[PDB]
Amino acid sequence: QQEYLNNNQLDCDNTHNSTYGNVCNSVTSCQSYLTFKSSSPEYNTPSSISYLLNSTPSLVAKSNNITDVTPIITDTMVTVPVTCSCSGGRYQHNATYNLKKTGETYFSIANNTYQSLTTCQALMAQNPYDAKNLFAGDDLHVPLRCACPTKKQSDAGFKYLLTYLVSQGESPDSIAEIFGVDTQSVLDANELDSKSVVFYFTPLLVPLKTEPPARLQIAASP
Ligand SMILES: CC(=O)N[C@@H]1[C@@H](O)[C@H](O[C@@H]2O[C@H](CO)[C@@H](O[C@@H]3O[C@H](CO)[C@@H](O[C@@H]4O[C@H](CO)[C@@H](O[C@@H]5O[C@H](CO)[C@@H](O[C@@H]6O[C@H](CO)[C@@H](O[C@@H]7O[C@H](CO)[C@@H](O[C@@H]8O[C@H](CO)[C@@H](O)[C@H](O)[C@H]8NC(C)=O)[C@H](O)[C@H]7NC(C)=O)[C@H](O)[C@H]6NC(C)=O)[C@H](O)[C@H]5NC(C)=O)[C@H](O)[C@H]4NC(C)=O)[C@H](O)[C@H]3NC(C)=O)[C@H](O)[C@H]2NC(C)=O)[C@@H](CO)O[C@H]1O
Ligand SMILES: *[C@@H]1O[C@H](CO[C@@H]2O[C@@H](C)[C@@H](O)[C@@H](O)[C@@H]2O)[C@@H](O[C@@H]2O[C@H](CO)[C@@H](O[C@@H]3O[C@H](CO[C@H]4O[C@H](CO)[C@@H](O)[C@H](O)[C@@H]4O)[C@@H](O)[C@H](O[C@H]4O[C@H](CO)[C@@H](O)[C@H](O)[C@@H]4O)[C@@H]3O)[C@H](O)[C@H]2NC(C)=O)[C@H](O)[C@H]1NC(C)=O
Ligand SMILES: *[C@@H]1O[C@H](CO)[C@@H](O[C@@H]2O[C@H](CO)[C@@H](O[C@@H]3O[C@H](CO)[C@@H](O)[C@H](O)[C@@H]3O)[C@H](O)[C@H]2NC(C)=O)[C@H](O)[C@H]1NC(C)=O
Ligand SMILES: *[C@@H]1O[C@H](CO)[C@@H](O[C@@H]2O[C@H](CO)[C@@H](O)[C@H](O)[C@H]2NC(C)=O)[C@H](O)[C@H]1NC(C)=O
Ligand SMILES: *[C@@H]1O[C@H](CO)[C@@H](O[C@@H]2O[C@H](CO)[C@@H](O)[C@H](O)[C@H]2NC(C)=O)[C@H](O)[C@H]1NC(C)=O
Repeated sequence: QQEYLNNNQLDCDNTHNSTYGNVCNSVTSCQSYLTFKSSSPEYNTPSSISYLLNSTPSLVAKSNNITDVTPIITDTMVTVPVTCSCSGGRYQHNATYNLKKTGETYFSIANNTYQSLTTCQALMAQNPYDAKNLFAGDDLHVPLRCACPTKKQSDAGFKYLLTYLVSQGESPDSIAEIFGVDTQSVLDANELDSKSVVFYFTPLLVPLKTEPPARLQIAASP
């Protein structure tokens, strides 16, 4: 289990513990998965998505049953295999981001560019620049959100945790159905209960018994 971000990432003066990253509470490194919605024209191939998220094109291709050069229609969700490791008491997967235009902010980078796979709080904690003093060309250390299964999760047969980007209209039930897991395990993974509200544009951990479905668009259809 990890705390649910609960929209605390949308206010960069908020200092809730969850915003600094999942907590290192199990094995210190593991295989994990992110998700990402194809964004045209900058982040819609295995090469560009892997560049942003520091995966590899072959890993993205294999995970989604495409080739390493197959373009991906805008707004399609793809799985992104990554290594998740402990650093400074947190689980994260490291990437690097060079700002493209002055006017980008820790918030726009975390929320828009990285689609809530990181938070402005973790970016600020792990980079030297003041929020009001960022410019094109600055290179940021990006701590992407991932975790490794706890002992309790592992004993239940969960081999991986996947960071899932929630879209408008989904629920813990509909997301669990995509992956063939029970809704209660999704709730447990995020320290939520059956009445908890889950927001769109906020990530949610999904425990997996096996590799995720290769094409999520069809898994997500009713
Ligand atoms: C039958 C049944 O039960 N069905 C169930 C379903 O109902 C259910 O589905 C769920 O249903 C829910 C209920 O409907 C629904 O909940 C709703 O969810 C909504 C979406 O989340 C939510 O809306 C949210 O609400 C939040 C909270 O209010 C809003 O958050 C605010 O957002 C603002 C942006 O829009 C934030 O602001 C920005 O803040 C940042 C700082 O953090 C700031 O950044 C700084 O900017 C300055 C410049 O301006 C920067 O400074 C500059 O820096 C540069 C670079 O250095 C310099 O060059 C420059 O000089 C310098 N300038 C200056 C002047 O200094 C600075 O650097 C930045 N700082 C940093 C660190 O980067 C920005 O400027 C701010 N922007 C603006 C525009 O002001 C604001 O902080 C934030 N507020 C808070 C408090 O966080 C969101 O906007 C809003 N989102 C939307 C889309 O509207 C609703 O409230 C929810 N409602 C309820 C009732 O809960 C669920 O989503 C829904 N789920 C799903 C999946 O559909 C399901 C599921 O449970 O179940 C069914 O069963
Ligand atoms: C941010 O969150 C961190 C994670 O918190 C937990 O995880 C999430 C998912 C939720 O479930 C949340 O409710 C959990 O708390 C949090 O770090 C945690 O902080 C607590 C503080 O209470 C630590 O508890 C202390 O643990 C020791 C034993 O260590 C245990 O944990 C470590 C973690 O790996 C394991 O390695 C060990 O094997 C143990 O399992 C206890 O000795 C101690 O109890 C008290 O004992 C003395 C004597 O009474 C008191 O004087 C002390 O004050 C102690 O309170 C603590 O309870 C917990 O270990 C730690 N976990 C991890 C993984 O780091 C962190 O504090 C949060 N930060 C902020 C700023 O909120
Ligand atoms: C990964 O993607 C490829 C390409 O999209 C999928 O290959 C397609 O799947 C079917 C099932 O194996 C192939 O076999 C044949 O399909 C036809 C469908 O009419 C059927 O007549 C045959 O009996 C046979 O099942 C199909 O040719 C193939 N299409 C292409 C263009 O290669 C593949 O299934 C995907 N794999 C996974 C694990 O998702
Ligand atoms: C990811 O980046 C972090 C820094 O954000 C690196 O953290 C180091 O982790 C090792 C091993 O846990 C420690 O010895 C260092 O002291 C840590 N540094 C900090 C600043 O916390 C981490 O090495 C990076 N991981 C990978 C795999 O590249
Ligand atoms: C956080 O990022 C999301 C995208 O990841 C933003 O959603 C976009 O909002 C703009 C409005 O400026 C729309 O044109 C886009 O269509 C939206 N994208 C999607 C995928 O729906 C969102 O505005 C950002 N900010 C907040 C506070 O959520």
